[PDB]
This record gives sequence, structure tokens and C-alpha cells, in this order.
Amino acid sequence: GSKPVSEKIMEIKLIKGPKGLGFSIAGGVGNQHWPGDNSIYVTKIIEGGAAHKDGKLQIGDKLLAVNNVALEEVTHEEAVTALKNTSDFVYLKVAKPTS
Amino acid sequence: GSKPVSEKIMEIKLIKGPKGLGFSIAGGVGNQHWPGDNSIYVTKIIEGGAAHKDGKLQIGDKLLAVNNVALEEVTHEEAVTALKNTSDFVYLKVAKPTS
Ligand SMILES: [N+]
Ligand SMILES: [N+]
Repeated sequence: GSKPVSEKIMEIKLIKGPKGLGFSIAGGVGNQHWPGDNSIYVTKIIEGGAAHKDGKLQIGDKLLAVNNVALEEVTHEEAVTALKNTSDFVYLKVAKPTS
Repeated sequence: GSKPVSEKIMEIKLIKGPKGLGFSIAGGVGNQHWPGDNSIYVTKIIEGGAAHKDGKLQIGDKLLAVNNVALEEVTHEEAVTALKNTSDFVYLKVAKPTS
């Protein structure tokens, strides 16, 4: 048989404009998005924001890192802080679904 | 922009029969499959062998491990030895193309 043991991982490079990165997240320790699951997930992509304009990030993608900040097993508040603490240029590390 | 930084990784579980695993490999330190590339690649899947029957392994797949034996930066001869030294049950770790 065959089964995924880890996901394809993409690095998405964005330039943040006055409209911001324009995506929403859910999940994290203390805000689990599914039972037993601490991952950060992308839940909304806002029209006109950098993520939407670039076109690569997708709802349901798992956010593993922002810049040098690992988001693999962190609280929701820590992920939110990491996103807010971005400059003009942002590197996102995302896991894609394995289906 | 978006670009892959690492591949989806599959674990393929096979039962080796009298016909064997039935696949060929190329690459490794001292047998590089492309310039600057030390990876082990699957080059042939033999009709009727375990890999072909199971259907999941594909020509061009990158073989990262056989059982507990890492093949990430090894000689060609070391990869061949790792494959030959398999029992009935084999775990293959494979990277899939990111396209
Ligand atoms: N994938
Ligand atoms: N993939």
C-alpha cells in the first residue's frame, strides 16, 4: 500500500501592501481546529489582499512558519502575533494537502 | 511567488515475492543521475514484480529510504546493497515530483 508521511511544503513569498496579507487563520494549542490537531490552518483569503493577489495560498492550507517563526506546535495567540509582526516582505511556509 | 521547498513523501509498503521488488534504480554519490544531484531515482518498474503489482511506485520517483536505511546522500553501491538486504516485508520512503 501507499500513504503520505509528510506533505509537499511550499514557500510563498509575499509583499505586504497597505491592505495587508489578507488571510485568516484558525487552530493552535488551545484553539485546535480539529480534535487532536494543533496545526495552524488558513481559513479565509480576503479579496484584494496580498495572498489573494498572488493567488498561491489556499483555504485549508496548513501554515508551518512565518519568516523565521515556526508555527508547528504553538498557541493560536502566538501564530497571530507572528503574522502581525511582519514587515513588507513575508516568507510563508505552507503544507499542502496530500490528496 | 510560490515554489516547493520539499516534496510530498510517501511510504510504500511492499511484500516481496519470489519475483522480487522488481524495480531498477540509478544515481548516488559516484553515479550521479543529473549533474550536482546525488539522489537515488527509480528508473524501471518490472512487469509482475511487487512494485508493479502494488502500482504506487513510479519511474522518476526519488527513493529516500529502504526500511531503516537512509539513501539521501549515499553511493550507488550502498543503495543497491540496501535494496538487496531486504526481507519479505519492505518499507520504501519515496519523494514525489512537485509539479
Ligand atoms: N501534494
Ligand atoms: N506532490
